[PDB]
Amino acid sequence: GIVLFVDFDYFYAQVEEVLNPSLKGKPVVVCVFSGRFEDSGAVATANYEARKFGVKAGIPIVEAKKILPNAVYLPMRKEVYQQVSSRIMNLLREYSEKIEIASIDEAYLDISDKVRDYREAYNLGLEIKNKILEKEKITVTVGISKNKVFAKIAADMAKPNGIKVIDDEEVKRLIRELDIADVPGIGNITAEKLKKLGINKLVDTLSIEFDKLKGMIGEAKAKYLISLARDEYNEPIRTRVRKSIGRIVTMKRNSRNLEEIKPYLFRAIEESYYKLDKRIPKAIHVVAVTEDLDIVSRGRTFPHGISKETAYSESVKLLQKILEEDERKIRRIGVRFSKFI
DNA sequence: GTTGGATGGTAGG
DNA sequence: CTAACGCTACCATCCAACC
Ligand SMILES: Nc1nc2c(ncn2[C@H]2C[C@H](O)[C@@H](COP(=O)(O)OP(=O)(O)OP(=O)(O)O)O2)c(=O)[nH]1
Ligand SMILES: [Ca+2]
Ligand SMILES: [Ca+2]
Ligand SMILES: [Ca+2]
Repeated sequence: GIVLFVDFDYFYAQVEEVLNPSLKGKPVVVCVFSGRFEDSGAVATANYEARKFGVKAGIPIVEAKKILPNAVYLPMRKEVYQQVSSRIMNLLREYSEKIEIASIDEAYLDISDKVRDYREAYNLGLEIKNKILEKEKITVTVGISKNKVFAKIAADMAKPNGIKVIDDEEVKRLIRELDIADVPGIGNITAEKLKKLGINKLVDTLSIEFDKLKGMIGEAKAKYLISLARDEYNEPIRTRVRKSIGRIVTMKRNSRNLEEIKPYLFRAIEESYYKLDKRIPKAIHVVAVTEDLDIVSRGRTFPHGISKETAYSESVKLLQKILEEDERKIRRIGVRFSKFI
């Protein structure tokens, strides 16, 4: 088969610039103000202008504003952005029907039936790039491979604003060359676990017995790599099924007091149930971010579905349960619904 | 023991 | 208040209850 992974470039920022052309060419940091103090927040993302100075997603604003104070600091609007993503998705659905929407800014089409070889595959790659450009004035990165995984690595190499194929000549090359941290699904804990065993490339994993591999990075991780390294990896594109919908929010100051904490919780619950839409969940989870940034979960499942009124009375139970079993304060709190019908 | 739950980890550049 | 927002998938661990 043939997969055509597609990730939009510096998404949220590039939407702001589509809506505000004067921003083009300047640094633009899309932010997430928590309003605990002035400019308490986080950078959601920043255009490649601003990245050159090291303002990258995840860092604090106040720190970003050091690095670049004169850059254009816009606030995150998730709803403006989804609408776009949604519009762009329905263009991608012109080309293939089999489309998997991995994230807010990326998808895999299975263009197997639509093309006979990479040449054509790529040519469609250029076609997508252009329509999205003419229709939505956004620039994307196309990545093409025989499977999902190499599709992704392809477009890691490619981005920004680039198309990039990985034929077999290649795949088999990278299996004995590409360093193992570049394999998606392989973070840092895995990075260390693997270096310990002297495993730096996919090729290393069929010169080592399965059974140790399992007892060091887990079974599920092992088999996958082994598969990839044998190049027998066939894990097909298939429609998303949102398995959970959550929301967690930040408090003006940290707290242990239920009266202090409740109004925030209830906001997330309202916002969560609205996200849900038609879906009915079997399980709730109150989630806490502690003062020193541990993440603390408490949940329950029900045999039957969870009404909104159930969710309110229940969340508070769990929140007390949290307050009980850990003595720390709370920076953020929220809920996460799961196990739909 | 054999699942399906409860809690946490790792990763998503 | 003094830095760390926001979102989801999936796997591993401990463990409690039916074959
Ligand atoms: N709130 C928040 N949003 C994020 C975070 N990371 C990513 N996002 C949102 C904003 C991004 O524009 C979008 C997609 O992220 P990507 O991984 O694809 O990178 P991005 O789109 O910013 O540009 P990319 O080509 O890497 O350069 O998702 C994060 O840490 N926090
Ligand atoms: Ca992107
Ligand atoms: Ca992405
Ligand atoms: Ca990695």
